Amino acid sequence: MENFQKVEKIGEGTYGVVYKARNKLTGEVVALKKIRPSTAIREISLLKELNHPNIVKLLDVIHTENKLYLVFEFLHQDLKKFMDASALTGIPLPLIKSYLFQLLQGLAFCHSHRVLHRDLKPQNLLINTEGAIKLADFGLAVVTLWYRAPEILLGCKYYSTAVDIWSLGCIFAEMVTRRALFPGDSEIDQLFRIFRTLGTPDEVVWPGVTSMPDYKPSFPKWARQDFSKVVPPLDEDGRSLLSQMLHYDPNKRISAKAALAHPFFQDVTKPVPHLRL
Ligand SMILES: COc1cccc(C(=O)c2sc(Nc3ccc(S(N)(=O)=O)cc3)nc2N)c1
Repeated sequence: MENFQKVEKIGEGTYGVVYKARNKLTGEVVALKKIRPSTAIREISLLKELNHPNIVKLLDVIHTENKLYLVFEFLHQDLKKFMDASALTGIPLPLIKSYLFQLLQGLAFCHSHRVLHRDLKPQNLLINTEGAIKLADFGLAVVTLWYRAPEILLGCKYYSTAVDIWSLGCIFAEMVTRRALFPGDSEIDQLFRIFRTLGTPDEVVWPGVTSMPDYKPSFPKWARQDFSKVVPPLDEDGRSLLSQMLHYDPNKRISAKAALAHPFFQDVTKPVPHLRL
């Protein structure tokens, strides 16, 4: 832009690059995403009116000279950085619980407004010094596949809100164990890592799975591993909730609204994180 002074590049998605920038006139500090369709533009408008404390605010949309700029409120750190910074000691359970609860509130909100995120990952979950966490970089209707729902990997053409619950479940597990749950480095490796842990799905647990676009009868048949080995440091309420967020059948997978009512959140609080900026 010309009305902006780039302070530094802070990220890059599969459609654009994001910079920390300052409004040369107002002096406000923002996150500016630069991207190099009636559906999109209107899909974006909807995003602008999507206001919730757990959703990064989209301030302005500027279309000029073969470039599309999205101006967002700036947050100081993403969850990936915070997790790395917390790798030696781990994020305290109360904070993990607070973050999960808040993200579920944000998803409950977008989902009730028929908005799907589609690409949740630690890098697009942003945190501030007051203990909040917000959903950022919504996806429109080397890329990381670690948080991709199985139905996407199996070729489903129509995503449902369940894909976001799956991604969030993977992130929840990662915050707890301090290791990515399914770190695949290809679509098939991602799929098979999921199968090796949760068991190769079949018609019993996932009606219709064998008729999905990319399903092959030749997939290996792995037995489901004991769930207590998956996220050991997690108590039973947490494990129960996670298992519901990771159901194979999108229709059995717990909703964000239902997840918010899970016993795991009975004692939820809002701790302040120790952030090094
Ligand atoms: C492809 O476009 C994207 C991708 C992901 C997020 C956003 C986005 O809206 C952002 S990023 C941000 N600040 C920030 C991010 C990471 C870090 S770090 N690495 O912890 O030092 C520090 C500050 N604020 C907003 N609002 C845009």
